[PDB]
Amino acid sequence: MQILLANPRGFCAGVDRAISIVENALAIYGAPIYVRHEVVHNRYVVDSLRERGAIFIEQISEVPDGAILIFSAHGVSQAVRNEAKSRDLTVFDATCPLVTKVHMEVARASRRGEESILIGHAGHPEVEGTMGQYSNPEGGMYLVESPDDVWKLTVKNEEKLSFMTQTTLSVDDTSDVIDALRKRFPKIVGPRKDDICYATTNRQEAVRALAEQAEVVLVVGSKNSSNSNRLAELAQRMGKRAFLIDDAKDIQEEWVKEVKCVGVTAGASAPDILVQNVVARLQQLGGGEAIPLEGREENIVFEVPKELRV
Amino acid sequence: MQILLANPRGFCAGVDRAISIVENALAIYGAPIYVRHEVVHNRYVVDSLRERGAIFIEQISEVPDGAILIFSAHGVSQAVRNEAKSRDLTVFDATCPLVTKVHMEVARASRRGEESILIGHAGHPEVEGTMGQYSNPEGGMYLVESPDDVWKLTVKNEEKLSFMTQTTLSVDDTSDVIDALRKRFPKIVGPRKDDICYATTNRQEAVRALAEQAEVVLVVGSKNSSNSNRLAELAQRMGKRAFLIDDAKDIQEEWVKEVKCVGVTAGASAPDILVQNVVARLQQLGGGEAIPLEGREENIVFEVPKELR
Ligand SMILES: CC(CO)CCOP(=O)(O)OP(=O)(O)O
Ligand SMILES: CC(CO)CCOP(=O)(O)OP(=O)(O)O
Ligand code: SF4
Ligand code: SF4
Repeated sequence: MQILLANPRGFCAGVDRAISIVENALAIYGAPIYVRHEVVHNRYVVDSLRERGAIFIEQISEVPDGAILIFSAHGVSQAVRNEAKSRDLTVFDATCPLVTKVHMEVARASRRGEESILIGHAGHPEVEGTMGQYSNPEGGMYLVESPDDVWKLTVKNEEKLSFMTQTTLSVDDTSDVIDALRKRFPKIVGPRKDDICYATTNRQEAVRALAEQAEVVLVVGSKNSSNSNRLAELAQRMGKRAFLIDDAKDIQEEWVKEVKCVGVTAGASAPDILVQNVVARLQQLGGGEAIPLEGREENIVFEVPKELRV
Repeated sequence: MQILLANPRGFCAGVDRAISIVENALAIYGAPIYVRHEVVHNRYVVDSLRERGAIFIEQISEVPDGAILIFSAHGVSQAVRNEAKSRDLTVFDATCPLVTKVHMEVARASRRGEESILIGHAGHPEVEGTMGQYSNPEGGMYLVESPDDVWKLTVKNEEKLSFMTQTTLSVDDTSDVIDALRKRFPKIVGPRKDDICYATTNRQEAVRALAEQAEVVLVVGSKNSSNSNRLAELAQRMGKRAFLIDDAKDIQEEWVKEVKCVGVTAGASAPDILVQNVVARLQQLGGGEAIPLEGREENIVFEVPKELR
């Protein structure tokens, strides 16, 4: 059985930074270090940080005065940020810069009292945070998840409209939504394409090339990871059997029995060691040496704040 | 005399990457290493690289077959790139990712035969490289440097128009140009704001804060550095005397005599050691300890290609 590895895969610049922010805070200040919501959506990472003293909380009110608090890479609303600022706490913002970029545009629109439309999935922490950057009653902030949502959306002044997007969406599906938005609101303004980050675009591109060769595609990632789910869905929609797994232990013999070519990739929040273990498991299941596919080279890095340098 | 230092200042992610690309290529393949155009617009850096064996040229003709060629951080046209590929040359691209981003948009408009307008300064290498990404005769690629240029521009089809900008422009001036573009061509499409990079925006914001405190501003940067010139220009427009200098030796006493507050900053292509030397000179001229102003923390880094690490 041939094992192919998607490229790129795994850790993105934002996730590497966020994890290091927590690890260094713990290394420099010791336990406990409080973190608002999972720093990244990966159970292995979250379990590891908890084992080292990190305490994940739901609300800032749970954090004691004088403590160190970290905001997750997905971002937080202005209400959350301001609350933490008024508190006697040392705060480190692990929000990815690529998410912060979208936040600033939303705050700008709210400032001008002009309505904005966010393309994203309700309930996701990044959506909560981005929608949370808008607070002008005279304007408006709306969420759409599909063309159907656009088709039924009502706006106060479509003459002054702008749109933004979640950073981990399906490139193809988002294209459909944008097309619907421009047909419905011809004067709507936005970025050249969307706010889907380089990492999401690249990983979906890479899994597309992977799915063309592999019969089965394994995507290392947690159930609550948006970008990881998109990787698995893309493969499935291409007609291949795809599985979203947290680690090698989740692999069932039945999945790869008689399979001649199995592909493996990982969401932006999944550590490379998980992939290494998956490869090891597949090999004892008949797989050979893992073959990395040729892929677009990524060179972006986001440094942790100077204070947390180690 | 009080010495203030702007923040951020100096090296950006693209410049640091580009210089490392040349340094690494010299260590790996040895001299000589050909580089198309000054890797970054800084005399000190360029002079030093010549030392280690780097040879800077403007045309691919100047480069012998079998040689290693590196494109500068400013970028190159498709014509140059293809001319280099048609030759038996080993190529490494030090173009900054933020410049490449603009290139890709121009190529897209070219492939669709749809016109594009670039806001920038004629003759600059980045402008030549970006304009050089357009090759479809059906459409068009036009350069505008001011609102007046916009007022006199006519296109084939303004219903399918888009714009891009140089990465090192004056934030304020570019705003004026875009306002003109939108009034002239109401259906024009572009980014949310412009293509001016984070480094340029941050250094201009920082020099603005520096100038509101300093009577005189010294900008460390070479004459041909676009972004560096914009820093001195900004301070000057604020009514302060500002000088663009390559090093401490260029400082003329009269500039800071009896001056109570002098500010120092550096363009994106100027090494920190130059700033340290400038501060040292100001101190022997009566200045005290250099005080860093509070500023936007930058955290972006661009890695060199694995092939050169
Ligand atoms: C922090 C982000 C959002 O940009 C992505 C990184 O991966 P996850 O940690 O799994 O987050 P998401 O579920 O939003 O893809
Ligand atoms: C490579 C660029 C253009 O993005 C900027 C870095 O600074 P310089 O090397 O001085 O180049 P420029 O004159 O274009 O500002
Ligand atoms: S997936 Fe994209 S936006 Fe989200 S942390 Fe990673 S790099 Fe940043
Ligand atoms: S000034 Fe901006 S675009 Fe030019 S090299 Fe630096 S970071 Fe890149």
